[PDB]
Amino acid sequence: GPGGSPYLITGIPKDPKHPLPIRKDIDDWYLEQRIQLTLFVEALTVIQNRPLNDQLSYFRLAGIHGAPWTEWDGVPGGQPTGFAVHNNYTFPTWFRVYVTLYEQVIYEAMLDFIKQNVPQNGKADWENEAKQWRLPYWDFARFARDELRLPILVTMPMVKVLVPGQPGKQLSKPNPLYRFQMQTLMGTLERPYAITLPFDKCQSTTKYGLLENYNADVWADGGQNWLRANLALNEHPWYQNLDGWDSVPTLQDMTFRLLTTGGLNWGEFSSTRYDAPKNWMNLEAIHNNVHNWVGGFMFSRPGRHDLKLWGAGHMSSVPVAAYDPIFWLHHCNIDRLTAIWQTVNSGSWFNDDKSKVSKDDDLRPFHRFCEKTRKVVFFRSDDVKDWRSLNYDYAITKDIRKEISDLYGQRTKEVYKDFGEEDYILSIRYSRYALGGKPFQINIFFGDVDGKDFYDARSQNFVGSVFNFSVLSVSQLPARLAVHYYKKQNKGEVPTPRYVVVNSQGKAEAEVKVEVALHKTEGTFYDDYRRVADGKRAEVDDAYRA
Amino acid sequence: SPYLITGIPKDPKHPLPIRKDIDDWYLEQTSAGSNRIQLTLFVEALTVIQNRPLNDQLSYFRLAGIHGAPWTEWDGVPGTGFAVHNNYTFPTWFRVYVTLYEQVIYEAMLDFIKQNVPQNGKADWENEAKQWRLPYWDFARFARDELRLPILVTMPMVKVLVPGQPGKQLSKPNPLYRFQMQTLMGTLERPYAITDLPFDKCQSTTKYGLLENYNADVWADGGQNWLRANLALNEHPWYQNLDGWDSVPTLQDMTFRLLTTGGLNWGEFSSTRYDDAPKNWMNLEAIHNNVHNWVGGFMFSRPGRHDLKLWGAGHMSSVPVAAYDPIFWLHHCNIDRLTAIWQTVNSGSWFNDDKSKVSKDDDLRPFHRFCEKTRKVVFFRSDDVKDWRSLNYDYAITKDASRIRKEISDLYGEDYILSIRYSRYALGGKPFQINIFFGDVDGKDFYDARSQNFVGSVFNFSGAQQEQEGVLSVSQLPARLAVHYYKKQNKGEVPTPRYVVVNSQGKAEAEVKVEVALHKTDYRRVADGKRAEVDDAYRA
Ligand SMILES: [O-][O-]
Ligand SMILES: [Cu+2]
Ligand SMILES: [Cu+2]
Ligand SMILES: [Cu+2]
Repeated sequence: GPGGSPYLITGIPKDPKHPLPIRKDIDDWYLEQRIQLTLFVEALTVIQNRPLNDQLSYFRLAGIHGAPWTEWDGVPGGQPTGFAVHNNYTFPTWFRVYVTLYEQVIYEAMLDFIKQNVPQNGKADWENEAKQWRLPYWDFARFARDELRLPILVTMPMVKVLVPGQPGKQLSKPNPLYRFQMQTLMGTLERPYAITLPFDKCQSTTKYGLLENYNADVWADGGQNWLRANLALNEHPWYQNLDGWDSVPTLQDMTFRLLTTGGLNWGEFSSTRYDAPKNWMNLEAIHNNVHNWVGGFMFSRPGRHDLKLWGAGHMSSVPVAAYDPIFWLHHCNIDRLTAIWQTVNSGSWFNDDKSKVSKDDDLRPFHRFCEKTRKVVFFRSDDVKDWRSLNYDYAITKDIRKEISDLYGQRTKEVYKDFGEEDYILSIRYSRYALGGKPFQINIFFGDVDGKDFYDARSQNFVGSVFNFSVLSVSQLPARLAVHYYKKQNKGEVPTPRYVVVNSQGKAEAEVKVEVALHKTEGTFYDDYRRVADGKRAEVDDAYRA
Repeated sequence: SPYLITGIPKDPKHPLPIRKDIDDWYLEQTSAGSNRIQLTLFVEALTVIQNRPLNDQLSYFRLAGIHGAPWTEWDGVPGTGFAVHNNYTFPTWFRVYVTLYEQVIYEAMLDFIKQNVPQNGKADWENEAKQWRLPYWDFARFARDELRLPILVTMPMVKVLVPGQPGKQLSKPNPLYRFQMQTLMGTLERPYAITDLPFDKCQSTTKYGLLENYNADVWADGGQNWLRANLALNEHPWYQNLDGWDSVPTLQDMTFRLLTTGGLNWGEFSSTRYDDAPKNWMNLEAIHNNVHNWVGGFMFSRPGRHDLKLWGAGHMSSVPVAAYDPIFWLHHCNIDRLTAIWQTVNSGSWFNDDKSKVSKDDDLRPFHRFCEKTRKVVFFRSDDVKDWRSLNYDYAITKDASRIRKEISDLYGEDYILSIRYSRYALGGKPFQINIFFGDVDGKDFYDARSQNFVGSVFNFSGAQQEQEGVLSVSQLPARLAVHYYKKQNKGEVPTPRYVVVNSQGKAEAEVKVEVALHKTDYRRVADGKRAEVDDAYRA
């Protein structure tokens, strides 16, 4: 680390005046504001502007996750793969430490900002705010203040901040949560940091900004299509856009199921890794879909289209997702979901034969000082079982089942209530390597598939998607409402789930194996699943075949 | 002042330099090689101009302020805006305005060279400054299968040279991407503050970025939704999106028709103005008005439930603030170019008819020039800019008239047409959009090419209030292809045009009457249009 010593990750140091401060919902935090906003903007701006040799630079911190796969804090890189854990049971705990690192670095930069900028009269007051600040989370599954949305702050190119010593003075500055921008294309950074979808041709992170058939200089900064991201985040079955039907965002239904379903062991909950389908709704699968929906992954689509609903961006891409500032807010909420699930599943910690094996893994590259052995070591999962050992908390884990229902279950229950006491789910199992490491999206349909439109909620008969953000991998989709609509159109027949595997060119991959099945139970989930139909690959138009 | 507008001064090493297509120019600047000197000059000069203070009348703000809000003086002329809309001096007033912008930028380029270029490189940089002219945006040309905003306009940053540091290239905010002030424009010092659409709450110009039901802080900079603007620019009948149907962007057909239809007088060509025929209602200003709408967006909300949100408003749709968006000038550069083309193939038609004749001698306030006969400072008049080359610029397409009709055909190439006659003040001066349909109108979707049976639109670029007495506005739409499809689907029935008048809230203004008619080829009137009702939740 800096100074040639390991960087010890502690979380923000304990101050008895500041007992377990909470990580707040970033929309709530923003709306209530403004010293903490100022501190966060100014500190993160400094961190983003730090040199590439500075290991606490935003680029280097993002770089721990994936590309450009260099060392960090003396820990060799070049494994290509990054330090991040994906498709394994230490997914939640590796990221718990990662998110704490980011938060700690920000806090330390806040302290430096105060020392260099804040007059004597205000220093204790600014330090108090730095000490009470924690990294906000993005609640991707909560309705914004009828729909899910990206954080308000993320959709603002500029932000007004205080100017210490100039009371009332405010200045509008570039918002470091809107994008991460470098001084040149990331493909041309000094060795060994070059990033080399045309991500090499990006200077800034983008959401849905990268499309084929535009000048390559447009990719330098493809912009933040936050409206398109919001639309994706609100994915739901296609039939729900017809008159006479109510919609439910699939992401909120999934998250409510995740938090409320009992009986999963840690290995089931923690990861997509697969080595009963009812238990395949897992944290990592939901997190993977959100990555897709925020960033976009399709660069192109075959044929002629005036309205272009595709476009790719950093959040969909494992190697470069960590550069988008929303990455950290996303992972802060994944940490929060982990803490919530831990709270209502108190005994289920690396408790199954498969995850037990990974419990003791070093969470490289993150260092801590072991007090018992007097050695600098790597974090291990047990070190962060209690997130409060890192000196943060969440309001929801301060005391939880009613909160979960209030935040994530109202609309699902409101709409499910209109239909019979049955549940349906879709099980999805695939290999993350079926396209040679390349990402892909699995779309499921009930009924005939439009051979030129097999993509999203506007696609005829669309039920839902599973994103391969990249042993097998599993996910699960709600299917109850989509089955009801199908049955009403088909004399009560159970639909055959039809699936298309879509690549980044918007083309259907015919040799990617996906095991899809529909399962039914009597009774609603939020109050015995049997398989009722086997999936089948759908064919698409010849011009849309990979 | 007075600030004498002359165009860029003549230099014999630079004979009548052309205003280039901005995509061609951008590609020349960035592709031929690394010596992107004009690109650097334009970016650096426009940045300087944009950062000048409000009390500098050659600041970007004040130049844009000539057109509309905040309606102040300019060049000692007391300050509705100075801009001419809905009159036959529309092309000439703007010809001078675009020249002012070009000249101020050129002067700033010279200042940039004096400040930043070493003595030994001054001649090279001056040469490029003297060759540069304001590029035009060819809104009707297929971008290098679809019409598009300029490449450069869609780029948040642009790399520029640093004079004296070869290979010291540097990425800088692109002043063509947006105009950004340091504070919200509703809070500027008096008398400059901008105070239906929350433009007072913008710090930056935006395309489709203002939508209801988002936090107001989002409006400070609503972004540049250039993909959405491109979609609008490629407006065409709804049926062309059905499987098996080729599409043709209406804007290109309109532009082709404008340039190639013979026999218009100046009053017909120059303006939407109709002073109390239909074949001759395809005019320059109407096309220009639709392009404003398509670039900026004018609808702030939409009634009802919509997952996909295709609305959103922005500066270019709004008369009082459109000039702040840097693309405004590029648009107007092409409108000037279309005027020059039309003049070239209609060379006797210049304020030549008893309608436009009286406007010929209007002073084009606030623009000053030096009179050589009286040795006096006077206002520009239309006749002064009849030959645009007197302002020391040209266009490639008019520098060689010989092949102009083929060039027009290459770039932009029974009949049915739609005639549209409307009052700009049908909603007291507020903007609106006239959408025309063949067939049943969807009561919840009556907006654009995704709306069932949509055929085309006419945008009222306007913004206790009435029009000048005896004056209305006209536009024309192509309808041939749309009538073919409608007949094919409807047992050969000639469609009755159905129209909806949409306001900035996405609601239908049921009390607005517009004269819409369908004509067929000598065109005969074959059907009169009728307003269509929409859902009750969508009615104004
Ligand atoms: O996983 O980011
Ligand atoms: Cu992630
Ligand atoms: Cu105007
Ligand atoms: Cu205009």
